[PDB]
Amino acid sequence: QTSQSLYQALWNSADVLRSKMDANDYKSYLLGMVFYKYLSDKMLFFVAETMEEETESLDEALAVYRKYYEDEETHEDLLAVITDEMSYAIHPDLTFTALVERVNDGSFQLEDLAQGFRDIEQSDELYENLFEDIDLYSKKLGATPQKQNQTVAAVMKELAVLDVAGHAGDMLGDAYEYLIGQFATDKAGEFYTPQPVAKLMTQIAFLGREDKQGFTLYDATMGSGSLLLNAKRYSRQPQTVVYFGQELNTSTYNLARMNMILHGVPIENQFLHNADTLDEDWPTQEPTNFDGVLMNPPYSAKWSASSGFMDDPRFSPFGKLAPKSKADFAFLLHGYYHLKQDNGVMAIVLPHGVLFRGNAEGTIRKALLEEGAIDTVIGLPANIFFNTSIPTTVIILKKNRTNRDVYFIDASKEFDKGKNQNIMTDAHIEKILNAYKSREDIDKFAHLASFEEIVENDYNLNIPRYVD
Repeated sequence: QTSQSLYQALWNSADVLRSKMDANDYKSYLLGMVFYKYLSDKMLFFVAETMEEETESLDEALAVYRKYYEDEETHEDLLAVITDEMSYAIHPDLTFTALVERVNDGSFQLEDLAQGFRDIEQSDELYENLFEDIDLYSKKLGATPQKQNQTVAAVMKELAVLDVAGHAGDMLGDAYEYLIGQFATDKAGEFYTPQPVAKLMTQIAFLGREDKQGFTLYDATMGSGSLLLNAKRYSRQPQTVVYFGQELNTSTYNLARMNMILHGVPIENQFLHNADTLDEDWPTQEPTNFDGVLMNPPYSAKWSASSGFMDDPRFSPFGKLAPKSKADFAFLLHGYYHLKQDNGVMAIVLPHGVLFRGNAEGTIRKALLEEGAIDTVIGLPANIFFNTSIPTTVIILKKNRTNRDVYFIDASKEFDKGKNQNIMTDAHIEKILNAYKSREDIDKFAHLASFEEIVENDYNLNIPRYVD
């Protein structure tokens, strides 16, 4: 009925997996299998719809598909329409619906699902290697094949009942997002960005351009793509938003590809790259500058800081390179390098360090401030991220500003108590957004600092120096 209950049902459907392994282990099975069900259900409803024999009975849709699939007079045209529509076609017997029928017939063969995955992967480079993180024969599913088959089968049966295409509408997207978030709560690197925070960053990036078609959005440390996909709700032209994202972890990269497809992002509006954002700059081919940049880089990451980077356009303009031990600023300069000087807006959430640390970082901060790169500094409540309890900061950057002032907002107190965490509500986000739009001093909440004030603080941007 709702994304919440759809999320709950999808999560529960993996119960037979919770018994034999932890979340990090069954994560790929659940997320990948839900993804495949979506591709399969969507195709079937599409076939039935196109052949003017609309039925929300997937079993009936499969019957319709088989019928036209078997007729020489319709075979090739059917596949053409499917392929034109979604760039993939799945053999009738390999559809999730058909395999579940096998399960209930007592003839399900694990190899058929694998073949199904391959059907998709080989359909277009868009889907290649997508299911690689799934091992249907791992001992964790069971010691014997009958045990491995039985386990995967139990997941499919629970999954089979749930409606994900045809009516979930954009609910499936949110439900899938909830699943990813839930898996996030379970390391210390690239952390999941809490929805409230994602909303604030995205609303700021799109402010005044909600109707712009072809708005380009870039995240150089996208993770599961969850942050980027917030554009789907805050832009009024969601189907024309062009996404550019980069992720180093291949497994996470694949999850992001899935996330994009499940949020209905058109194939032509997806530009995802699997690589290290700091080593080789991407993209290099125009366009390289974007309307929006949203980033939540890896927490406490280190980087090369090779002397060679002082010849890199991304860092050379800023005096010194970010320290080997603190890649924070390197990620920020990389994002900034890719921000359009014409109205481009960038939001990046990082720990407070970059605001006050000295030496190299101080030098970079200073250079940034001299050209008015730092537009707004927002202090977030402590304990809102799942993998660290530290308070963080959302920094808003813009190029070519006339005013080199910095607007500080201390929102560390904007939160409600939650279950082992602090929660930010829409009202809290709205309060911050309202301050941001005004750039006005607000009692114990916000303060617009002039460049001279910044200078008298010796370029230190520690929030408490500006907001009471």
